[PDB]
Amino acid sequence: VLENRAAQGNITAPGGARRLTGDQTAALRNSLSDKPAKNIILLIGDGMGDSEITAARNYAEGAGGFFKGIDALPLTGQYTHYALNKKTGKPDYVTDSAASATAWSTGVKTYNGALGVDIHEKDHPTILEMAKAAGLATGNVSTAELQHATPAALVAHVTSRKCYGPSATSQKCPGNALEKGGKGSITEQLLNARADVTLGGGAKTFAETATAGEWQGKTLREEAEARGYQLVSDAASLNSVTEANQQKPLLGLFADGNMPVRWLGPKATYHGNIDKPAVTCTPNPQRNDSVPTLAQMTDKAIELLSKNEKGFFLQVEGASIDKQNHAANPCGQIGETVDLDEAVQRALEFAKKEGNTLVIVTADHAHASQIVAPDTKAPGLTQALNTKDGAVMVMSYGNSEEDSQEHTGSQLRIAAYGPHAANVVGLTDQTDLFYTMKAALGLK
Amino acid sequence: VLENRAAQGNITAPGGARRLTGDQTAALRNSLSDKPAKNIILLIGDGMGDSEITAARNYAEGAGGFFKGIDALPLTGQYTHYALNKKTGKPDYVTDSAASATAWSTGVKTYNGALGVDIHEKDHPTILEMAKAAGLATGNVSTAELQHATPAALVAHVTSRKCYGPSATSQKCPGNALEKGGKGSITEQLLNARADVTLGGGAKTFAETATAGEWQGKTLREEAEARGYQLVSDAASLNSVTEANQQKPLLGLFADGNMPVRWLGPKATYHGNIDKPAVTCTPNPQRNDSVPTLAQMTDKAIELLSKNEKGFFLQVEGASIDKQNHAANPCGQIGETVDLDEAVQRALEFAKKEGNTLVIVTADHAHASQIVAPDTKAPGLTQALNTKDGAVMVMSYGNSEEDSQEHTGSQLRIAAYGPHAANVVGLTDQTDLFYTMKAALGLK
Ligand SMILES: [Mg+2]
Ligand SMILES: [Mg+2]
Ligand SMILES: [Zn+2]
Ligand SMILES: [Zn+2]
Ligand SMILES: [Zn+2]
Ligand SMILES: [Zn+2]
Repeated sequence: VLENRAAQGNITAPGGARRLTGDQTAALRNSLSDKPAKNIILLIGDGMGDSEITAARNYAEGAGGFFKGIDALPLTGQYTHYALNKKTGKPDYVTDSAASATAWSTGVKTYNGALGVDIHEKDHPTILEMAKAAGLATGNVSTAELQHATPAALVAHVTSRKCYGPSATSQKCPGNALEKGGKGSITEQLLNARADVTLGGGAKTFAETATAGEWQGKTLREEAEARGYQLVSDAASLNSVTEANQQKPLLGLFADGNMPVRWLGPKATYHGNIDKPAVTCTPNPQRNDSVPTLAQMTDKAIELLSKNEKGFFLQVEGASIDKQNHAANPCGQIGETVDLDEAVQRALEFAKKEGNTLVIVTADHAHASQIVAPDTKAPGLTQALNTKDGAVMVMSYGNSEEDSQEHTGSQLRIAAYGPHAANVVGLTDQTDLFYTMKAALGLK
Repeated sequence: VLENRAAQGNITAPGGARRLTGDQTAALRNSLSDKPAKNIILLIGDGMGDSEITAARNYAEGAGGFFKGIDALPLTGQYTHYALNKKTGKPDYVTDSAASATAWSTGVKTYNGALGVDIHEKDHPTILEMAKAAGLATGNVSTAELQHATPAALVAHVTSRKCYGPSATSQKCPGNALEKGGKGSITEQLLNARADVTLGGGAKTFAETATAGEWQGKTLREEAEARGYQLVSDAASLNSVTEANQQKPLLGLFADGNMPVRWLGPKATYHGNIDKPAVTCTPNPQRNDSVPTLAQMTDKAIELLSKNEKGFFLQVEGASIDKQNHAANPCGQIGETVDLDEAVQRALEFAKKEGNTLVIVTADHAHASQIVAPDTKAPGLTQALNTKDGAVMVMSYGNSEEDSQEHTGSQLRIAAYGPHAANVVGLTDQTDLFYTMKAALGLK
């Protein structure tokens, strides 16, 4: 159960590549606790399967290096995340972000595109909803529009993840449409859910006006304000916040859509590893210093949520690992994994210091990227990258002739730390995670 | 630390897809043992990453199913397997089978193509040579030619894995060539290594005559016999074997090249999932009933080997998983994964009965195959398959425009059962596995 998993020394020498310093048996036996967790932090790297973890490590930390956050969770396993076909109720082997997010927040499988509803379009409570109910503080942070599938699955029950605001819901989720007797669009259900801390992007959807109810006529922003929400739009005002609770819930909207990626790099191209020079990522100049980082949001949320006595449940999402994977952009993809590692370090530090916190880091599904030989002549999109090792690493995206590269169905890594972390070991299902959290918190 | 990891019931219903029937903490705590291992069984699925495991599971057992052998190992983790560039000594992110086999059997990283030698071309003792020196019984079984990288890494030290017999060694590994005063070709070093039980294919190379030494002019097959080896070439004679030890070593040559694949199916094609109908794998009609299956060989090996009082070390390899992945043949690949699972069940059944046996199942590196959506328009080779679920699963191979799909660098699953199994949890390196075994056996 070491906290240092980096190669021991000279990787070309006997035992120099080893990551293990001694015997884990005692150490591991000592990290196995079935006492209840008081808090739970679930970090989700969108689309971050093992391939994505390995490439970012190879790049940012080197083959023999290790993520001080992502790689430091002692209890590990692999979990399945297949979705269901709506008609047949038969497995659909490659899930989308909505059906998967619904799985751990609800504990029930569903079809691709569904948020908070099973294949019968029946609503099921999310873990955030049950937490809030038991008196725990709740947080939801992401680098994507808050209406996006991952953060949304915790506060909304909609038939199509496309129903962001009143106007998309009216036409695509008419039974959820507010003016039709429904609970409302994702943004509206988010505002109703009223989690203590909610941070991310997606401010543009808040400019839509409600079509029915009490705040009908007022934009969703005005409604948030009318309801007691503190609204912050940058790093400065975020840090300024001193409390967030059911009286003064916090709401951060740091971008119209998704928050900017941290690194810039060209898009992978056909024969790019052969015809184009190896690339070295650089910071993204479009991204402002006023826009908080995932670690910053994670840290602030923990500070505000840790004030609650029953405890808290927080979910953090490094959203754009997925987005840049779809875009066949290695740099944007690696930057987002590094960004997430930071958020995991913040969490682990709190967890270790507090001692009753279960921390879980995993991904909702696998994605396109593969690490291939430098000389690979692949049919898809490729790019050579200069790693920290001073060597070249080639990444391939070859599962779509369309612009967007697709998700994949491979089981992926799930790692945990803290009370009830043993339930993540071995083969499990994405729906088991729901039960693991529900029981760790004794949230029954 | 459970044995049944299949979905609980109706996967369309809340909790119906869970694989956990309770809480693992106590169960796992109980499976954590640092007592010495008396025996070790290392099963290797060549090129069997988590993606390969998921595809074969979805196909053979259904998405909510579980491999009774492969998925029944309680302790799990992910391990790295990058090779080294021979000139620079810097990491080569995608390893080949030779460099990877060498890492776990030797404890040192090396370049691609090297067997039993570091980047300096210096020999290092293998775990089989060390067990043999300690008085333990040694077994080496594989479905590939015995001169192949995986089984060979345990008994040969050659600068190029292409140095099979006398002739190839002369031109490619002249410094190993028997005439130039070298230890010999792979086949000759295997003969000299004298493990108690050696079973696989590769009889073709045994038809070569040594160029120098006591048996020069005599075929390698005759030499084996002159040295006291029991030669068996089919199931009947194999099963006939009563004992195998240092005075009566067992040598089984079941095929000229690789042993035949279990299932038949067509090769994936460009737009195969779209232009062609879903395929259903069938048993291989050319596979002679008299050729042993990996499990039968594993079973017989364990039986002969378990007669040694000091204990034994056995390595089993499901070699064609890799080959069929290279060949872009889903059916052959899945069949070879099902094949290996059967071998794992035999291993586990024994381990559970004996109680001082460490069983480990992993792969040497990742591979090409990806599970993609049914409607995917991939630039590579694809194919639709009818699964146990009666659902369609699409497999994609898009990392090579050559005739062979390539290995990939993603970290992959390693699972263990038995004393010292805890050393497999978390992030580790392929070289740690060497140390885990050496320590488990007290083979200092
Ligand atoms: Mg997302
Ligand atoms: Mg092999
Ligand atoms: Zn996703
Ligand atoms: Zn996606
Ligand atoms: Zn291999
Ligand atoms: Zn291969």
